Amino acid sequence: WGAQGHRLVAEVADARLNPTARAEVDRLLATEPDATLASIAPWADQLRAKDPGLGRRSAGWHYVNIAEDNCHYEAPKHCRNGNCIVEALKAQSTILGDRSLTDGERLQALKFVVHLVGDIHQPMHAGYAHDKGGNDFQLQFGNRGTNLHSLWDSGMLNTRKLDDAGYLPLLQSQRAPKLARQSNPQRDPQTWAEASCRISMQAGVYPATRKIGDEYTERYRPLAEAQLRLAGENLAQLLNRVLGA
Ligand SMILES: [Zn+2]
Ligand SMILES: [Zn+2]
Ligand SMILES: [Zn+2]
Repeated sequence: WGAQGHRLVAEVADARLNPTARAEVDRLLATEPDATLASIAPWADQLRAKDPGLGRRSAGWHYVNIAEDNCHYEAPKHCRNGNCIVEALKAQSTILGDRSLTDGERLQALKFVVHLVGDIHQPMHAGYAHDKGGNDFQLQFGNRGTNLHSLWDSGMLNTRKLDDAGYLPLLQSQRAPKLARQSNPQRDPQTWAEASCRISMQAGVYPATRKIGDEYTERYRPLAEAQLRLAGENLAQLLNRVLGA
């Protein structure tokens, strides 16, 4: 997602934390002046942008391209050296839960968990390796040149013309998604990546033309918005497992 998608995932999650995970999240956030679950949600993208070390080391952690293998994940093939979102989210979930670590270490792991639960629910972050998750599929959206990756990260969300305070209750108005009956932080990432991959491969998500507009938005923006709600609810369920147990 773009920044707004990441914030909205965190805002949906923040309201669903159990009292224990509430207190532990607040304790870790207070070690960074003015940090909220929403405000840190885009951080992993700004790091990858600007940081010559962790930014370069974590750039592959935002995605996993499994569409050519029909959305069947294999860690050795699709996540060499743990360099994809499935293994990165598993490892950062373990680090975040490790109460023997410093507040600094666990807050950084929280920033990755908040961001990556967002990104693992963005269909184009689990798509084709060969076109870089739709980045190479250039297309005209209304009168504006963009690409299929950007369309799903922010282009369709931007058409609502809502700030976070307007967009949040819209997402909360949806019927509740069915989650796993129990969080398994080591197994659920593969499930989520595969599900996001299957959406990238659904009929029409890759359009038959390179000029699209209102028809595409009206069909697929509701799916993007369902994915933000699902991501937010899965993030709360994970944080309640890792920090609220
Ligand atoms: Zn993102
Ligand atoms: Zn993206
Ligand atoms: Zn990202």
